[PDB]
Amino acid sequence: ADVPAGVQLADKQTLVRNNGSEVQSLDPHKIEGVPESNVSRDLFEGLLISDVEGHPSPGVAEKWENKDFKVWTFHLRENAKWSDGTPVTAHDFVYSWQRLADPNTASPYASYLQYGHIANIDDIIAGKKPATDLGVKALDDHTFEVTLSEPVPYFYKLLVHPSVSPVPKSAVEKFGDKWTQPANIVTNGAYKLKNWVVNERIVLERNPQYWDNAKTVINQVTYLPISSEVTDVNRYRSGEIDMTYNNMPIELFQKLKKEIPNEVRVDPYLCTYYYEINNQKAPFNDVRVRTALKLALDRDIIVNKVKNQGDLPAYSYTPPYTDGAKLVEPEWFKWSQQKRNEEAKKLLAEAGFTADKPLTFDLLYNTSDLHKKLAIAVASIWKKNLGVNVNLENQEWKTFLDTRHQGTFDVARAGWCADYNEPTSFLNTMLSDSSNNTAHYKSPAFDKLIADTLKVADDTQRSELYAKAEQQLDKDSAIVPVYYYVNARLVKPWVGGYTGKDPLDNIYVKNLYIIKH
Ligand SMILES: N[C@@H](CCCC[NH3+])C(=O)N[C@@H](CCCC[NH3+])C(=O)O
Ligand code: IUM
Ligand code: IUM
Ligand code: IUM
Ligand code: IUM
Ligand code: IUM
Ligand code: IUM
Ligand code: IUM
Repeated sequence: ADVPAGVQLADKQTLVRNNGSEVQSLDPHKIEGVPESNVSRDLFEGLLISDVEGHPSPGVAEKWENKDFKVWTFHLRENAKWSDGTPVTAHDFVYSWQRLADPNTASPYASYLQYGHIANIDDIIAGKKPATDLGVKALDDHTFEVTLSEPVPYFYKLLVHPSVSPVPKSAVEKFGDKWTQPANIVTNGAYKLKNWVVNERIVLERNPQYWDNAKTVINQVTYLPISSEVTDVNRYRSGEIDMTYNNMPIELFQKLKKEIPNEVRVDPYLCTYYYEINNQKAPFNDVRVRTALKLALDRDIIVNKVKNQGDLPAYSYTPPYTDGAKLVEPEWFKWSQQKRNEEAKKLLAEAGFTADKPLTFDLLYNTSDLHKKLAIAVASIWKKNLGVNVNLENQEWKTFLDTRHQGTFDVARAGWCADYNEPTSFLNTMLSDSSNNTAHYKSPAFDKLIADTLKVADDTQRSELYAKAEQQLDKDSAIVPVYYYVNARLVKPWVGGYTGKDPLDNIYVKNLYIIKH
């Protein structure tokens, strides 16, 4: 943290943040969501980290170089240490990326190594080669070298993600799946795990061995698992919570902006809200059915009438303001909603549905007041505009992600937030074989368009191919785009250090401080 001259600090430097739900895990190779990544950034530190404005910056690596965008060499700082006092070395990174790649780990982010194109990843994921064949090596204790199968100019931008953070081999091997318990865990970020009570709280405390510990100010941070956005706001205003989660309640948001405007933070955010269709299950394997659902949803009503928080109506998966995005707005987005409705009813009529034998299916969402209200509105709109019936179902966060990976569903609420600011952070998740692909979408034409983006050494061709890939996804109606997010949350006046400028929202509690009050 960089405390401004003249600022008076509180005697007690403690922070309480709401985290939306109970995390899937604290193991960097077993996580996939926002709540999980929020705690991971405080505990495990990879090669690079985001600074307070979101720029890729030095983490364990203090400097790095590349040869032809294919061989990347990272120089690790000599004083990087784990919470037990042992040095962080290049051997820790070799072990960790191999564990991520190994199919026996079954990481939801195994494909992150495919996105960065590390040598031999496809064969390792398929079981044809051992994980020790991965294109990474330690040249010495402080030098980590990565080899790619093709030139990737933006490779270093990927390295702030939790999936490529180091894990402690000795704890993993001795305790197996219990390595993350407080008595066994070892961490290398600014904080250490103090307490963990499932469905109550996660408490972290300063790690005195962290290399940049002299600049850390907050001594303790608590993360809570509150899924009701109303309850989060209530406990913030009562004084218990210093920072809410970034999901705001429809019941109170308008009033909050009038009552405490300076505490209501609303900033740009690279995420898309959509309804994920299970593309491999009838009758959702029929493009006429997917297209009807996509067109019949009224984005103006949802965005401006129901939520009214500043989100923008969506027509694509990748947000149009992503660095490198130059997307073409589909002609169906320009029509009236009436014209969209007629096209949708005609398509369902062609697919065999009638008044006596309508289309009926499930709409799954993760427990939340906001997602429930949005799903109710969508159900009503689809009933009125298209004559379809839906059954809403809620599931806890960890269970919800598992259901989507299994294909245990019909249609599901969904969000995707960028891991790095480049269109492939989104597009790579729709590749036929991606570990992040919960749409269960497989298109040879889509896969080829993305493969061609790193076969050219040019950005205009690259951006044009990304636009064509979005057109292919839209043509097939793989998903139902709803809105591009704004990042809305409440932050007390005494919490310093949060700029609102990072469009990925990669906060580190080591950068915050409590002003005397
Ligand atoms: N990109 C993921 C994490 C973003 C925080 C780290 N930058 C993300 O959006 N995860 C999703 C769940 C993934 C579902 C699989 N398709 C989320 O948190 O909703
Ligand atoms: O000194 U007093 O919260
Ligand atoms: O690396 U260039 O355009
Ligand atoms: O590698 U360039 O802007
Ligand atoms: O900031 U740019 O590619
Ligand atoms: O409808 U049903 O699974
Ligand atoms: O609090 U209510 O729906
Ligand atoms: O909490 U008083 O000064």
